[PDB]
Amino acid sequence: LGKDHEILRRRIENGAKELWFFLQSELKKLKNLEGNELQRHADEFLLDLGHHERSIMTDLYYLSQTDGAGDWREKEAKDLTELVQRRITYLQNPKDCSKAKKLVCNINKGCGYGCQLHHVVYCFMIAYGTQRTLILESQNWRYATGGWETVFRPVSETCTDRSGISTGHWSGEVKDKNVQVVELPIVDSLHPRPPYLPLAVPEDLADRLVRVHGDPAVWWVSQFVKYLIRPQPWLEKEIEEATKKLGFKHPVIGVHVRRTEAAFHPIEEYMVHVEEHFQLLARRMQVDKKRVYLATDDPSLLKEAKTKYPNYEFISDNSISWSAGLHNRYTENSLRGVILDIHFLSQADFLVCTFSSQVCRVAYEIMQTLHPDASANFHSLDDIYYFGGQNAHNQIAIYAHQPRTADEIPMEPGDIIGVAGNHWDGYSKGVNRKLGRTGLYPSYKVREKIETVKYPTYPE
Amino acid sequence: LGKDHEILRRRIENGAKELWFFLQSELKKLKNLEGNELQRHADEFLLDLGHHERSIMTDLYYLSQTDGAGDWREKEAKDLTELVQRRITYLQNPKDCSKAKKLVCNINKGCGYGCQLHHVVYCFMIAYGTQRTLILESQNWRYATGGWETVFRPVSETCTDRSGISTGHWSGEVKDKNVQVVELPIVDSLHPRPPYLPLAVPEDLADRLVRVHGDPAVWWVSQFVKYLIRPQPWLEKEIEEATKKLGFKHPVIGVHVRRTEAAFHPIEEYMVHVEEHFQLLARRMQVDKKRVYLATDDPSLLKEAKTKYPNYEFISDNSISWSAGLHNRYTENSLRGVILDIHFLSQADFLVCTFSSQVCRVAYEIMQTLHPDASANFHSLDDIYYFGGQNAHNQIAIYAHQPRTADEIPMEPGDIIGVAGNHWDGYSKGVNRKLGRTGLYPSYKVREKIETVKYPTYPE
Repeated sequence: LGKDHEILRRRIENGAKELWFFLQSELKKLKNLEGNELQRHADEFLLDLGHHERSIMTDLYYLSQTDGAGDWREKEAKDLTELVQRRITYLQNPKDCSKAKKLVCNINKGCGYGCQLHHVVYCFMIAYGTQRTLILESQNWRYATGGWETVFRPVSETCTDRSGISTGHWSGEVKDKNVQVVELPIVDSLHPRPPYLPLAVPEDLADRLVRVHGDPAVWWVSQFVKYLIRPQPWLEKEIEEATKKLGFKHPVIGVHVRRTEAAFHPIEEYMVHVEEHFQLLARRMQVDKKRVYLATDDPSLLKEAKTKYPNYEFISDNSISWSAGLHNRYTENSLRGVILDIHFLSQADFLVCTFSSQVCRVAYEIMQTLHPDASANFHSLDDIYYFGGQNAHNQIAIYAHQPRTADEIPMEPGDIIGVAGNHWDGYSKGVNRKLGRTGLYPSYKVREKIETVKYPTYPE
Repeated sequence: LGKDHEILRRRIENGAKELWFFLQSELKKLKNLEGNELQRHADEFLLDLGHHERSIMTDLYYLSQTDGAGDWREKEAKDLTELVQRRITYLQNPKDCSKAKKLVCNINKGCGYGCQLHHVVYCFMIAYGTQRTLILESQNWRYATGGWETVFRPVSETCTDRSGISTGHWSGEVKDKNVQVVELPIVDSLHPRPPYLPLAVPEDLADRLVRVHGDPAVWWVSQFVKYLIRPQPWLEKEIEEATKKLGFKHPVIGVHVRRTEAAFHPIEEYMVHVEEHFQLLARRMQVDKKRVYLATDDPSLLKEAKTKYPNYEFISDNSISWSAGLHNRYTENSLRGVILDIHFLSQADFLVCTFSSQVCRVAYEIMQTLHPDASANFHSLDDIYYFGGQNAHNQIAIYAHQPRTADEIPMEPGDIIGVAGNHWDGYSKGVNRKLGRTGLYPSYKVREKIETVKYPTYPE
């Protein structure tokens, strides 16, 4: 047992006791207060709780690193990656291309860059699940006409061709048992659905993942994003100098505002969490200058942000073409900015965005491959992580709830709870499957139900 | 790295995030509320926070046991005990009694049972520190006239005699270098003070202790209480049947009310913490019937308690003499009840009392020898643990404080803070030694400064 581990463990425990004492004390003061006075007292109270909880989180952070835990987690994540990539790399590059089981994916889905990327990932997952080499059809692609491989490595080194002895539309793995080249439609209408969809995870990989990762579901998706998104050497060198040119430097927080009464929306709502996290980082390292990478479809916002937060240094893709003239010929450059935004977002120490946005989900999924466990490394102003087309996202009720209003669901330990969302206010919304009722419950009383599937193992 | 360890660690971390979300949310609701309505909302809020923090504490508890941590802690505590006791046992029983370095302690100090017991412990600590066999003078002892050894084992098996070639009053270890039998006065006036006092701890034992124990200071004191308090076989058998007769059965909470505007005092104030802990225990085991051992100098209270808390089963030393008539001749039986109260208190799963009370401090010190780490296993309505005559109890400021009123002290990380007390409300009172100022600070912003002394090691 580690010295620091036990010190940290008790300081966490005593930090929460102290918090709880301070809580009931100052809460009993608030009961005897009147408008004006009650205001000042509640904000000071909040101020003070802020720092207090930050001290608990900081201890939890230190605890996650002590007996070489940090190093172990790093070697173990690095490990599972090298593993899953080898497996992918294997499947992708067979010897006899002409005779190899294939699954065919078409890129040009009627939707934005992130949306298409996920469609490939989705084809990719099912390929891997079904033991077929992914073949990627990217001809006349809105972003780079000239093919996917004008921007990123080919998805194969030894089998990029569509051909084969027979060719069906997807009709179920067992039925296509014997079709050498299956053609896969978009998820939206896929009408024998295969088990290989999010948010499940390979049965053979689960123990290891749960041990290393806050959300194996996203970690799994991120393996396919990882393989795909390998850059052509020109893309690499453009990234490096945009890094230089824009000044992008750690520590940085990614903010992504997807635009055109209401509020999960105005800039302040984003910057609330940026400040909180920056405060938190300041407990464990010196923050020289507070850095944000702002990604928006709105040029008016970067001027406003700089005004409202003169504390903060904002950094943005302002670039009006690639670094070398040559390259604007490769890409129809709404794509330049999207590649760079996603890059720099995924690269940041923390990410504040709106998960209902494809782009932000890509940034987060990439992020997962940049650290041992960056599952908790975001704040989204609406959705929890999801993947378009996933099977139902289910939770397990861990403690009893008795509703205090009828807008809330009851539950019992064990209850399967279909979660629609978290409200970032102590409450989540979802369905009590046992009861066929939908309402609020407190987010703490429930626990993530991890889904697994018997994927092919590929022993090489 | 353990599977459960990492699950628990993240659930602790996510439990506090959820708490913090719920906090700022419901706190912003409270700002817009008016008397009547504001009341109901604050109490429901408190109700709900209660359970929420209990879920965090319960996880911390489970975390303290996972990768065999519980077993390890148990073997390691058991170990240090066997060690320190061997060392004590050695020193206490030399071969040549007539020629052995001795230190002489007189029991009949002008104060109650606990008070005298600590005086012995104090002589005992200094004996051990100075490499002298403790000789205990207990002739005409208010509690058992006939000697200490009428109730407890002799403090030695082979050297109970006062004699020797020379005999001084304590005058400093280096000066008494050569006096074979030193005579030690009460602490209150001890005028070359030796390093061997609470709340310091043996330098050779510290790493191990901090690893295993929430408060090595009390653990250390408890080693001497342990050796002392070994019972004569008759005492043992009386305890066993009083256990039977009174129904004393786990789980039980010790409550001790030392009596004869104000309130750290009425029974409700005690039972608030009893309920809270019972609630907490109910998260990790089934509570059949909620059991309290009430120890009071007030016979009117046991009737009242039973009335006010019909939920609870109360258990008390009602006995009007020992089990076997014979034994009332051994002891002047204000002592029967004190031995039993202390016993049953020290034996409980949790202890609510008033630390300004000698008896309760003995119960707590004994408790430390009944489990791997029961340092956090109490709630005192006034003092923190102390030992009468200890050197100054010092803390180290761990985070910055800027005072919001002038009744509060500022501090900087590093500041040595002489702690007078904790107010059990998020705040502690003490002195900023750097600043020679005394006021309140938040209990979380500071950290226990562990004191160590180069004790004799006794390699046997």
